[PDB]
Amino acid sequence: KVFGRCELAAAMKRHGLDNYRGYSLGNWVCAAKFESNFNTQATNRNTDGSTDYGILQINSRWWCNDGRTPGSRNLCNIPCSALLSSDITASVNCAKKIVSDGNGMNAWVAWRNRCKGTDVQAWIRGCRL
Ligand SMILES: [Cl-]
Ligand SMILES: [Cl-]
Ligand SMILES: [Cl-]
Ligand SMILES: [Cl-]
Ligand SMILES: [Cl-]
Ligand SMILES: [Cl-]
Ligand SMILES: [Cl-]
Ligand SMILES: [Cl-]
Ligand SMILES: [Cl-]
Ligand SMILES: [Cl-]
Ligand SMILES: [Cl-]
Ligand code: NA
Ligand code: NA
Repeated sequence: KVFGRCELAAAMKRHGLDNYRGYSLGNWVCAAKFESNFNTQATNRNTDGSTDYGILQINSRWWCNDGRTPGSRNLCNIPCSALLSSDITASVNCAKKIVSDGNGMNAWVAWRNRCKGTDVQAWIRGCRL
């Protein structure tokens, strides 16, 4: 599924990401835009041979099992394919674990490089939330 911007904002708010560990909703929408272009089916291979899955590009090195990432962990206890669902529940719940892991949203390289230090409230401007 390709979400609309405000559609995703609303779904992420429903699931309690608004100010989760202090990150306002615009941070999460910004991260999704640059990670997946709001497309749940996005996959991208990393240089280390791991793959990133779904709307928030969650990586198989640490977080999900895709059966082809040697020496990897599965800390969200989920098949990676479940992160491609039109239902974002598994992605959000896993993202909550990642962002609590010590480095905040800096875990998402696209957030650090494209969202951090910018006016992220722009990403939810005009949305009825
Ligand atoms: Cl929308
Ligand atoms: Cl957009
Ligand atoms: Cl914030
Ligand atoms: Cl915001
Ligand atoms: Cl790729
Ligand atoms: Cl497997
Ligand atoms: Cl694996
Ligand atoms: Cl393969
Ligand atoms: Cl594990
Ligand atoms: Cl959803
Ligand atoms: Cl933090
Ligand atoms: Na990416
Ligand atoms: Na894994």
